[PDB]
Amino acid sequence: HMESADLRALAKHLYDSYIKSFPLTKAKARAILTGKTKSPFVIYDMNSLMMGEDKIKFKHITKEVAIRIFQGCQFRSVEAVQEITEYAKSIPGFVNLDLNDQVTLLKYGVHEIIYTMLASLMNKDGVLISEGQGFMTREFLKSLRKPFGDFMEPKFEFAVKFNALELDDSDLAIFIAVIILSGDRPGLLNVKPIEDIQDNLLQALELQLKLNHPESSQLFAKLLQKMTDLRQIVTEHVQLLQVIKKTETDMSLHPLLQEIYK
Amino acid sequence: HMESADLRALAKHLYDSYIKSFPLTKAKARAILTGKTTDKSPFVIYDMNSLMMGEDKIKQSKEVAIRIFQGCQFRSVEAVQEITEYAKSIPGFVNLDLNDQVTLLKYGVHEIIYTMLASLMNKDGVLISEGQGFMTREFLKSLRKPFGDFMEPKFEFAVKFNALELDDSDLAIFIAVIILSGDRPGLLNVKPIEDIQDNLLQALELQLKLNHPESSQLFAKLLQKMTDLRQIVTEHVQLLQVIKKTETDMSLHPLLQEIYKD
Ligand SMILES: O=C(O)c1ccc(-c2nn(C(=O)c3c(Cl)cccc3C(F)(F)F)c3cc(C(F)(F)F)ccc23)c(OCc2ccccc2)c1
Repeated sequence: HMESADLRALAKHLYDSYIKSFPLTKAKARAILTGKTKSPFVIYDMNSLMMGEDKIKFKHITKEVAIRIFQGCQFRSVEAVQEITEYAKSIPGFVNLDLNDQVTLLKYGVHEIIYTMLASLMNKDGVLISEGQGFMTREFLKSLRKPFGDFMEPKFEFAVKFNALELDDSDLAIFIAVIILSGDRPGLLNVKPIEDIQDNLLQALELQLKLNHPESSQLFAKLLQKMTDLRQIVTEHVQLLQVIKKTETDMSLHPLLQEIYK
Repeated sequence: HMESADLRALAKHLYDSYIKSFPLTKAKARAILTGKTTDKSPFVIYDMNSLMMGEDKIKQSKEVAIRIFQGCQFRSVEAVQEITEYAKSIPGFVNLDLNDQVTLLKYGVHEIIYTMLASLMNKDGVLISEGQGFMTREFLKSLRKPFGDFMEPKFEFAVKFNALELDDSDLAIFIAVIILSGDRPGLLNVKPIEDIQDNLLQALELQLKLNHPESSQLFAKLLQKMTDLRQIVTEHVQLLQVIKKTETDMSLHPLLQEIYKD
């Protein structure tokens, strides 16, 4: 199918583009979370939230507290969609696909990639925000009232499990490419070139994981099994939104904002 | 890690046990479905009267949709028994903590039933009663109330899964990999399960490479199918819950009830 030297070139191409498209890499996030430092501002309760938006002026959390935080997560997710969209254009073959197929792959893939990349910003105690300048504790997020408290905790539970695989940025760049090129998205017009690119990406990922994690047996297989966890959590997430949308009335934004966050 | 000769021994062990445990193999099912044989032709059920004739040829005071649905429960209980018997042959399974053995079976039997049901399916229907009968997809879809849509997601999965062109020797290892899943909820000792799955995954990877050398990345594509299995299981549980809250004429088998609790 492909020669070993071309797989390394494909892997290197993707790593370089992943560094340019995403501002906060996993490598940089890990330096912040471990204490291998400029200490980030910590949000662990209501009062520290107030000071953080005064001193750092977080653009997501600029109503009621639980709602503002929820809406802030939505604001950042929309920013991330544009970053993933730009990275997708760098995947060899992607821009040559039918234009409707490109849109379909991005529409159905962004939720899985956001959760994946969110794990890079998380440990068991909290999550980095605003390109790593702030840190919101898991306990503060989990203690939000009514449905918002239980909306936040599944992300951590997944992230803790995913991070135990100890992937680095060069591994993640290929993994994310593999997610985008999923030939089973509904409504695809020409599945064949999509699965051909994914076959290339899978070959590159398998060789990457063997060279970069030679002691970690069947890591390739284990990473692929996590695509089940992602799909399952994305479906749960959708059901959580519907329940919020059908119950919370204090959630109306400016109609232009509602449109941006469709 | 394992030596290549030990992986072939494990594949042969597993295929041998699969033949002993499951009386209706994919090889036998395909010979019946393909035809060109006068001694293995099934009786075809496509409407009420042919169902009437079927109980005379194949082999009561109830409704048809119920009768058929109850038939699927009875065969499901038999399948759980066959799958339980196969699992005991998987090296290391019976040595696990007793509660984990129960847990792996509780969550694994459905994913395996849907996998193996695909062997009995084509795009037009499914073999029944040890291959003596064949019930058309259209007839199943036309059953009333909630029962009409009970089978159709299974057909949808089978058409895609069957396009992988697996044979029984491949399926034997794949089924073993499903059972030894270390991410089942409530497992007590995840590590000894994952060590066994690591071995089974290595055996599956080498099996697929030798038996389908031209089918690039079949290993990865097959692992991506565990995502489709998980989702069909979830839909099915929700169909039963709706059935249980309306149909009282239906008792489930205690073995089935226990698997679905939680
Ligand atoms: O920088 C980034 O790459 C980034 C990426 C994502 C997110 C993020 N998305 N998100 C979702 O719920 C989600 C997902 Cl997981 C997927 C799709 C849609 C949404 C939704 F619904 F938001 F639209 C979160 C939930 C939590 C938690 F559950 F732990 F609290 C934490 C973070 C996220 C992100 O958070 C930045 C942020 C967090 C809190 C306040 C202000 C900003 C950064």
